[PDB]
Amino acid sequence: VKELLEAGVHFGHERKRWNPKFARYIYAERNGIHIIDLQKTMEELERTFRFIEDLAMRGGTILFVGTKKQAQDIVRMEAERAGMPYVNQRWLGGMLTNFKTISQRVHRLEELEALFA
RNA sequence: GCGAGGGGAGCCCUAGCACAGGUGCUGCAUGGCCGUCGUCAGCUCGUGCCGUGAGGUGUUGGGUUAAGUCCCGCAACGAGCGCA
Ligand SMILES: [Mg+2]
Ligand SMILES: [Mg+2]
Ligand SMILES: [Mg+2]
Ligand SMILES: [Mg+2]
Ligand SMILES: [Mg+2]
Ligand SMILES: [Mg+2]
Ligand SMILES: [Mg+2]
Ligand SMILES: [Mg+2]
Repeated sequence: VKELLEAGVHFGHERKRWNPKFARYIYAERNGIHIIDLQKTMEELERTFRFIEDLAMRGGTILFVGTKKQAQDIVRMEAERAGMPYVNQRWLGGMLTNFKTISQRVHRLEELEALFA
């Protein structure tokens, strides 16, 4: 039961601050705000979830990234509640593209994890 | 070797020979050691990112220190010669 739970308080967002390539997903500009098409979210939802379903059961990994302040914390809840990785404070340059190197910092962390206890 | 002592074994001489010797020149052929900017807060590298490219970013910015000293930020994340 997704559906009207979306209308819940989760439809529409910003205004005249838009990217016009996002025009297809918009239902209207009621009250000078861009109300995003409720139901197209649903059509995008299943397709997405289906990719996650597949990815999940294949034992793969999602990386959760929310550094904007309202998401900061609700990201680290759900990611831990999924045993998945998350990036929370700052996205660093090349966490992915220079992974090997940024990894060496994980490597260092648990050398110091190893000198507290 | 001879029972009557001649054969360049050390050693020492003179006569030749290979050589020694040169604080003669070139610090603009050099090593090394030194002076010097300056004990000044700097100079870089790896990988990533940006640029057709030289290169850039990091090392800019805000605060702070004697200090590229530390801090906060940040397409950078770290490191090395320095600083201490
Ligand atoms: Mg950062
Ligand atoms: Mg000279
Ligand atoms: Mg010299
Ligand atoms: Mg001279
Ligand atoms: Mg290129
Ligand atoms: Mg330092
Ligand atoms: Mg300074
Ligand atoms: Mg010192």
